[PDB]
Amino acid sequence: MTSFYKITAYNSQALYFWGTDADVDRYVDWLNRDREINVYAAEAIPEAEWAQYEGRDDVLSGEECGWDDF
RNA sequence: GAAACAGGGUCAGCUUGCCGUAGGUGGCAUCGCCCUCGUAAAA
Repeated sequence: MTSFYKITAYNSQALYFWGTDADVDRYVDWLNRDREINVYAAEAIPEAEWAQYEGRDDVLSGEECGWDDF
């Protein structure tokens, strides 16, 4: 169920993420700690496209440390 | 080392007596005084 997750907000730097759906939801929450507006939203990247964002260093992973940023 | 948004908006509002009062008073001779004078003018 781990997926490459795109994180978007109106006119905001896209943030690509990899992990579980619960993972991405928690990362969305962390991005939305302060954003009363422009709340980052999670989007599931279609499977075929995954290899593309794969490699891109701008992705957080469902590894242990992918959650120490709090 | 081309193309590239800071953006799409968001009541400072809602409302609040400067008031209740508070002698300018009590009061204090304008005085005490002083010659319009001495004077020249019936052409």
